[PDB]
Amino acid sequence: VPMHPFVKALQEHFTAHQNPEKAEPMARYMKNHFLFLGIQTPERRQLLKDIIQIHTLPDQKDFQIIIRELWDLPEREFQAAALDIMQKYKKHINETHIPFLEELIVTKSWWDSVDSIVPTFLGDIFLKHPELISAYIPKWIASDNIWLQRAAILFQLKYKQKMDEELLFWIIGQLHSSKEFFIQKAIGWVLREYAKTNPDVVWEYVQNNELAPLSKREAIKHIKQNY
DNA sequence: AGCAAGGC
DNA sequence: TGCCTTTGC
Ligand SMILES: COc1c(O)c2c(c3cc(C(=O)N4CCc5c4c(O)c(OC)c4[nH]c(C(=O)N6C[C@@H](Cn7cnc(N)c8ncnc7-8)c7c6cc(O)c6[nH]cc(C)c76)cc54)[nH]c13)CCN2C(N)=O
Ligand SMILES: [Ca+2]
Ligand SMILES: [Ca+2]
Repeated sequence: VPMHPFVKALQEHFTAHQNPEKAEPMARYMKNHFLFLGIQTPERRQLLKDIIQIHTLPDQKDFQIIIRELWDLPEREFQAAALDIMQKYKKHINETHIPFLEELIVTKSWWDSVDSIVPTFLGDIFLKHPELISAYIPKWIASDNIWLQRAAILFQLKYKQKMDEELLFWIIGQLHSSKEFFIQKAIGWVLREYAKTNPDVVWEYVQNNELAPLSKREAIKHIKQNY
């Protein structure tokens, strides 16, 4: 049972606004891994602010506590709300939080949570602390947890000109032989995105290094006309 | 705004 | 394969 007053309040307010007809297609979209209340993102964020303005954003001492309690509730809107709350504490998230973010990645895992945790929060941490990459990324690749492997691929997604090209291509080479849908997809995604910045090096990489066909097609889909 | 980014 | 729905840029 949740015991933090903010979480109890958010649970009551969200639950009061559930829509079972809406919850069904929302849950099916996430392959029925999760129950849903049936609250889509615009309403969900207004209902969150309803609770924040009563209680005030909780002291930062509680932020992990609050996110963990929301992560433990069954309906997916509580994890989506938890991510919205993390965005409000961005300032206080730093390298000491990497293990916490790891736990979130591997608990109630799916693309909707992992893709929100990794490029923003881990991306920012490793930009400030790039000497720490080697303590996490190799371990994530070797874990055969597909969401930590996707995290290794995607933490640089939004780096643009900050991209560590040699590291990106090494990570991709370690994972190119994965059968996994979400790994083949992530490789295609990061290569297509980085090609917006550095197309020539993505072209050369894809022409000289093995990739699954889905990944290769995605990587080059907006630059192949130039070569 | 109106363009862009899983599901099937 | 490429269009759909919802969410993000
Ligand atoms: C080529 O360059 C670009 C441009 O060039 C250019 C623009 C852009 C903008 C981008 C660009 O990139 N954006 C934009 C859109 C987006 C990015 C992005 O980064 C992301 O990652 C950080 C994005 N993450 C998501 C995402 O989380 N989604 C989305 C949704 C799931 N969904 C639905 N329908 C689809 N078709 C999907 N496809 C993949 N997911 C899909 C969904 C979630 C999350 C959830 O919890 C969901 N719960 C239920 C649903 C349905 C659901 C969206 C997203 N790039 C651009 C704007 C103008 N412009 C111009 N003028 O030129
Ligand atoms: Ca392996
Ligand atoms: Ca797609």
